[PDB]
Amino acid sequence: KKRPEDFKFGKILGEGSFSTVVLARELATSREYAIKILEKRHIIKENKVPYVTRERDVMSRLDHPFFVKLYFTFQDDEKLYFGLSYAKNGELLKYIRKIGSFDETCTRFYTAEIVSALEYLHGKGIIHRDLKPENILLNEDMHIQITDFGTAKVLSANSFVGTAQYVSPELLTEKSACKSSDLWALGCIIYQLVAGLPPFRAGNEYLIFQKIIKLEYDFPAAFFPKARDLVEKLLVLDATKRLGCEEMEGYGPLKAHPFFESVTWENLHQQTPPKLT
Ligand SMILES: O=C(N[C@@H](COc1ccc2[nH]c(=O)[nH]c2c1)c1ccccc1)c1cccn(Cc2ccc(F)c(F)c2)c1=O
Repeated sequence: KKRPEDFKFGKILGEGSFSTVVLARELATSREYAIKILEKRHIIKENKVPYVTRERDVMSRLDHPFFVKLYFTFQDDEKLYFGLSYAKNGELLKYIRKIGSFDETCTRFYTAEIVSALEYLHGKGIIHRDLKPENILLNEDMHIQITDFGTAKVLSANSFVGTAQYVSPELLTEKSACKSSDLWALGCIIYQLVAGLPPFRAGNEYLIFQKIIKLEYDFPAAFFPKARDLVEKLLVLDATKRLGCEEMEGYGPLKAHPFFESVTWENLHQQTPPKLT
């Protein structure tokens, strides 16, 4: 049974959807956690506060090596506290910024872990809706840990959530999001690992939505050819035609794409990740 003073609170790690996430070390153990802090004053009708407003949440307990996990809960007079996994190596976006772009072996390995993670998440009937490199964290061992910041939803129009660069055309034009929306976001992320920047770029968010809906993007000359082929099979306007979706026979043909030829799917979490250089 813990409380605020078993901990030293340190740097802010993230924010959003009514809460702050703070690095904290447990004094007895020296162990480090990311503590989501939520002010009780925020818990009202006009607000959708994540994880608290939900009758049923099966996300709270999500427990898989490629996702952030919940370790403990406690409260004080004004706030609630949720002890989450701390991903010591920060955001994948930070490595894309540091090294400019990833080589093919690193793109293949990290893309396969995101695919693996998605397969699991979608098999649990959950969709993320805001998948992007800022939400793909790296633990101390350099494996991914995906985080939700309030957009993930159990499948039982849809809320206008997400980040403009990664949002699907079906969310924009049909108000709908499905498993296949996170597969569109996976195509933007693969592009961004290879090219160094995401594929839909424009002067403002409205202009970026216009490029998404028209499929206006291009590949640099050096983009790895099998990766270009995979991205072309994910960035398809018709959501029922993306590789990986149920109507395309599911995750088997996505994992069987030539870009993943030397991948061993079964044990990615037990493989030593390639050095990022
Ligand atoms: O509470 C969970 N996530 C937090 C964010 O947690 C963070 C944020 C940054 C950090 N940096 C770091 O090192 N550790 C950090 C932890 C949240 C905040 C605000 C609203 C909603 C959620 C949270 C609680 C339980 C499980 N998961 C993982 C998850 C659930 C559903 C999904 F679809 C999914 F893809 C993943 C959480 O993200």
